[PDB]
Amino acid sequence: GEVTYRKDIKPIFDVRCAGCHGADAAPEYHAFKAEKEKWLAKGQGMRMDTYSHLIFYTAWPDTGALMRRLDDGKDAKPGNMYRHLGATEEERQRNLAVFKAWVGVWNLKKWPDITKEELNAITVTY
Ligand code: HEM
Ligand SMILES: C[As](C)(=O)[O-]
Ligand SMILES: [Zn+2]
Ligand SMILES: [Zn+2]
Ligand SMILES: [Zn+2]
Repeated sequence: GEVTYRKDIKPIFDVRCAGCHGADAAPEYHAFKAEKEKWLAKGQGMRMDTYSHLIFYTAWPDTGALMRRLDDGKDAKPGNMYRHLGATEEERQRNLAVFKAWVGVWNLKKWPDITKEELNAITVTY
């Protein structure tokens, strides 16, 4: 039943996200932030193509980022990565629904403003 990285997220990510967040992307977040021009010039972001690399953007250290960037916006600006979830709105919604199940709670808050109880709700099953 339960939605997991191996069964449900990685198949989507490998198609829709790894083009700019895999082998050609910055090896880590701060690697990107320190030399953005290098990566941006190739249309690349930072590595998210492994489970440990992706959960970085959920509870800690970059808490809420995956939730913020994939948000469909229901002030209604979607996050700037939502478009990558599919070629039609129906596809985007279906795939967004898989990420919300995986993450647990769709918490958009940033690290300094989040509570331990809220952190507990981020499950992110492998
Ligand atoms: C559904 C697939 C994708 C997911 C889940 C995803 C996720 C993310 C997240 C969470 C961030 C923000 C990292 C941070 O906190 O700073 C990000 C940034 C970025 N993404 Fe993606 N992304 C996806 C697809 C793509 C694609 C296909 C491209 C290129 C065509 C791309 C290019 C970038 C770039 C250049 C950044 C860094 C600049 C920025 O913050 O906008 N992403 N992505
Ligand atoms: C959130 As920090 C310590 O990388 O500025
Ligand atoms: Zn940092
Ligand atoms: Zn971030
Ligand atoms: Zn795309």
